Amino acid sequence: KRPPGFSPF
Repeated sequence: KRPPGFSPF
């Protein structure tokens, strides 16, 4: 769902 390169947590 979230975009590419999303940070952890």
